[PDB]
Amino acid sequence: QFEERHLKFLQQLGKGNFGSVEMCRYDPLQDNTGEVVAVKKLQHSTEEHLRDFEREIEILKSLQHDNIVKYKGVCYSAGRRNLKLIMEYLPYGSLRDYLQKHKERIDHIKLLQYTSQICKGMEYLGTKRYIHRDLATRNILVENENRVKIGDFGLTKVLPQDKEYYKVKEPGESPIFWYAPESLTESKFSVASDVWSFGVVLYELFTYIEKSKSPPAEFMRMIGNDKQGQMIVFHLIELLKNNGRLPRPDGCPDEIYMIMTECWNNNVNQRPSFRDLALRVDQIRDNMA
Ligand SMILES: C=CCCn1cc(-c2nc(Nc3ccc(C4CCNCC4)cc3)nc3[nH]ccc23)cn1
Repeated sequence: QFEERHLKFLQQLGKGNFGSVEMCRYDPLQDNTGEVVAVKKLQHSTEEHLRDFEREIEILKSLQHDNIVKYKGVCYSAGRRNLKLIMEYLPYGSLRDYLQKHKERIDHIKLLQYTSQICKGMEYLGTKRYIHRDLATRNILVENENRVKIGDFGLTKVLPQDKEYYKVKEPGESPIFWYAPESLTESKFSVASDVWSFGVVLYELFTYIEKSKSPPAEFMRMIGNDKQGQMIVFHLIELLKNNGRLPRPDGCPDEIYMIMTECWNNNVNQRPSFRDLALRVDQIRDNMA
């Protein structure tokens, strides 16, 4: 629906897995009246990354939720080359950068509002049997001060109709400090592994994205910064199996930290559901108000 000749590049917004996102104005009338949009592209169009990108486009197009970034259309050139995903532009950027900049004027009640919106969006994904596999504050976008949206689905997979997990091992670098143990050991991804990752997102929010408090920084210090290459994931696996966890962030209440630790259960089946997470968060949020 979007013609490439009317997409005017403005600036780069971010770079994720196998591609980037650009700020563009779609100005078909060429009179500077078109809306600003976000455009995702692949940095190199391999036929494996292309079909993964086409599956990502179909996944986002089928999601309609207040806390999921809105799909707008597609755009390609020469026949069907240079596929581009057109999304709504969210003016405040990623939640990670937003929280780090406004940390002094974002209180705990506001964090729980973001936490509850992420949970409702994740529950919506579960009803479609989608596994996000990449939940992190860098992948959450801020529409305004009162609303956030899950903003990237490059690693999202559809569950098989006969199983409740999806096995996959991507060649490259994986966000192992957000990964559930069964994802590190067996490459199994499920709703329960998304719940593990959500607990790390909750940890991120209450550290206010502080320098030395990031999950990679805390985990690499616990296993020792001595560890090299593949012995990092080996020592991370052993640390989690012995119930080594991220510490409680400064100023985080006990009831909020216990939600994280309950999300960080080695027993896959004992982790809470996203509906129960939204319930406990909402009731805590109401008690504070
Ligand atoms: C989710 C992470 C995957 C990759 N990714 C996607 C995005 C993204 N960003 C935005 N808006 C935006 C982003 C950064 C800034 C900053 C602020 C300070 N000055 C420079 C610009 C301002 C607005 N809208 C979007 N729609 C759909 C995606 C998307 C970013 N990274």
